[PDB]
Amino acid sequence: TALATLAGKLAERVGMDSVDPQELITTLRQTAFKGDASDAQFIALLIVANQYGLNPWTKEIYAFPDKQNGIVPVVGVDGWSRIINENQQFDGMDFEQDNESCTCRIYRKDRNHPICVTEWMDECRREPFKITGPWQSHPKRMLRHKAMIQCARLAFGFAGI
Amino acid sequence: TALATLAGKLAERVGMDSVDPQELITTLRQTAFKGDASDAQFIALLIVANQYGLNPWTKEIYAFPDKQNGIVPVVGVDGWSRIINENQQFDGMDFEQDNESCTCRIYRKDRNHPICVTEWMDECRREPFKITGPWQSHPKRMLRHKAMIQCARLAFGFAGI
Amino acid sequence: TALATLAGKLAERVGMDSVDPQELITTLRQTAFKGDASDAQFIALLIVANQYGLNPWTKEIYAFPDKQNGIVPVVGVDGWSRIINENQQFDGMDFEQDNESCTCRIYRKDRNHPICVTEWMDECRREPFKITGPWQSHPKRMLRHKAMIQCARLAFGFAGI
Amino acid sequence: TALATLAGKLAERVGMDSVDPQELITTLRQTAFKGDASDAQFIALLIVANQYGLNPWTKEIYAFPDKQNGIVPVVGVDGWSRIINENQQFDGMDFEQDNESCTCRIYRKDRNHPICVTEWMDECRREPFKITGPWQSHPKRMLRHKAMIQCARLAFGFAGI
Amino acid sequence: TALATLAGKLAERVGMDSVDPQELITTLRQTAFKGDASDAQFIALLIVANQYGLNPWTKEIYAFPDKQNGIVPVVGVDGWSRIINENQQFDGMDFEQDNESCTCRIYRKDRNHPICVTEWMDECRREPFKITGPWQSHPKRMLRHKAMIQCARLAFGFAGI
DNA sequence: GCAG
DNA sequence: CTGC
DNA sequence: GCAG
DNA sequence: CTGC
DNA sequence: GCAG
DNA sequence: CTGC
DNA sequence: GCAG
DNA sequence: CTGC
DNA sequence: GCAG
DNA sequence: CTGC
Repeated sequence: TALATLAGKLAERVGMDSVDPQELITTLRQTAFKGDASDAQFIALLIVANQYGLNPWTKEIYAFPDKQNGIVPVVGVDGWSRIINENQQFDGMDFEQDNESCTCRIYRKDRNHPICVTEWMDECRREPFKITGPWQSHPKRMLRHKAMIQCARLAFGFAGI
Repeated sequence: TALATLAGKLAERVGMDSVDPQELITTLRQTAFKGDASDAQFIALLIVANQYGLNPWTKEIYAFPDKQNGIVPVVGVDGWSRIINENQQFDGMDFEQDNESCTCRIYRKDRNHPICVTEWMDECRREPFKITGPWQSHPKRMLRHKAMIQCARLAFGFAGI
Repeated sequence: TALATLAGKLAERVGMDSVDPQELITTLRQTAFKGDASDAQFIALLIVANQYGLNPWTKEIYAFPDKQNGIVPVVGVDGWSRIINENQQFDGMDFEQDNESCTCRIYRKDRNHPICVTEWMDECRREPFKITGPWQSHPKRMLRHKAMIQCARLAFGFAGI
Repeated sequence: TALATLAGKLAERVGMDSVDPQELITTLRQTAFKGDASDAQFIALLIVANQYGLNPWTKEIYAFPDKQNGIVPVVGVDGWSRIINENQQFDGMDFEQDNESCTCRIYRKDRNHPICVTEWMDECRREPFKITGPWQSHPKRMLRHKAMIQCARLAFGFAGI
Repeated sequence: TALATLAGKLAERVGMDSVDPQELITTLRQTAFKGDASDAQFIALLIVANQYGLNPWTKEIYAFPDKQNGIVPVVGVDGWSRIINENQQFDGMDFEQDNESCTCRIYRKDRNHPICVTEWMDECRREPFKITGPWQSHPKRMLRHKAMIQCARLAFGFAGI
């Protein structure tokens, strides 16, 4: 039942009145939950994403199905990129990199002291699946994503969201 | 049903009253979704593009059909080019390039510290399909597109859109 | 009974009216309480998390089932990251690390004297379970989490929350 | 009788109306009083914790059952960490440590003279139970907890709480 | 009779309406008076603690049953720690220690001259009972408690309480 | 990763 | 012209 | 740990 | 393409 | 002690 | 993947 | 003396 | 995992 | 003299 | 665990 009013209201938002809900629900469920996902897991992702204050369609927040029908949420690089950019006290940021590490420093206008975090590649890197992943094809970008996330967890966090 | 009122209303916007909807729907579906695409995937692209705040006809945002009838969205260089240009706090940008890297730095009026990102060609470049692509015929432009996108993800993101 | 109104109200918050509560309750219970958990233990986690002033869905606070049907609460790195960031008197922080220790110093605007704490790896590190954990794959990050928590216990604590 | 209205009111505080009180009371009793505890000992912990001005669910204050059905209260490191942090005259603190001692000095804004206390490990350390405790696995942290408590007993105490 | 209204009112202070008073009275009597104590001795401790201006539940003041049914009051280290900390004229304190003595000096804002007292271990120390006491396991702390008490008797006393 |  |  |  |  |  |  |  |  |  |  409830997924048909969600699919309908979302369609009505783009002016697409009177869709067949079943093919649309299925399409949308496989968009946010890539892979198999009970409707109970799909509606759980919608309420959890609202608790974080983040948008699932935009891929600001992911989730994957747990063993025994729970879910596991995962805030992405775009979720943290929202959180630091819609706060008025942010004052810019800078980075440093080499063959093995990345450093990221965040400044804010009210706080006198910048906050700085350093990440390390050989603990962040992942082995090839099975086969080729982004940790094989793009390593120097993939580490800089991780160092920004870890700094924004401390400089801002979820406080005020 | 709903695609015929979409095709009709869009036509009525250019003063083309009383079109035959079936040939127009087909034409329009193959414009935004290049290649085969269920109507459920086509109406999903319309609602997702509205969630990002971007226009599909203008190619600010693409999508491709997933395996098992989902979709995958892709914000293009014109989507980020909109997002940084319709924000009042943007204060210009500069670039640096060589045989192997591109750097892009974005300034904003309220933030004291510029934000700067660097991209690398030999991880961004793609192998020839099958046959000749833009990563064969235009490499020095194709990298500069990637470095602008990656910087605009951090300097602005989706915050306030 | 009471879990069905909780699951319902939470769904109504995301606009998902008239869900089947049983599959949703089960999904949600296994999200916050990973593993087996009586409904009496699940409702105990909800009231305890409110007493700390922290959110369970966001993983700011965990709990695990005790022997003889109690529970054990555990404030996480995101719980302390909230608490120091939603307080107006925080004035930034800095860190120091090596092969064996981490130091963290917290400043505040009203207090003249910074507060500083040091942690040590060979007492904080954990042995492999059974098999590979984060204390095997990520040690230099895992220690820095512990040193921030221990400092924030003294510089702020639960005073005013 | 009275425990069912306590369990009920606490549940009503998290919006969980109409719980079965018996499983909840049992769960809660085993949370605050770990181990066996008469209801008369459980309600005694609630009134004593109010006299100190501290919260039992948060583990700011513990108690254990006496021989002949009394109780013994124990203010924890988080109880003293509350008491020094919710007082306006606190002005920061500093520490010193070595192989055998810890010193802690507390400053306050109105008092001209700081107050300083020193603790010693070989009198504070405890022998292994029966088997491995925190006085085996974490000694350098476990002593620093004791030195802060002992200083805060003199610099603030219970005056004004 | 009177103990049931005391136990009741105290419970009503923590919101525990309609307790069985007999098990609660017994629990509370054995908390403040550890060991056997007539109800006449228990109500005598309550009125005497009010005359000193100190709280019995908090262990600011102890008592023990006399031979021939009197009582003996004993102000503790927390009773003196209250008395010097809730007085506005206190101006901090300092200590000196060695193998055999402890010195404590108290300053106050209105009085020009600090007051200083010295204690000695071999007269303060106690022999083992029967078996191991705090005068065996913690001697350097146990003496510093005695030197603070003796100084606070002269620098403040009960004047104005 | 989708640009020409 | 491609998507784990 | 989820990015391309 | 993965989750203790 | 619970993070990835 | 763990809790005296 | 109760912390992890 | 402990309390004279 | 009663603290842990 | 103690009180002349």
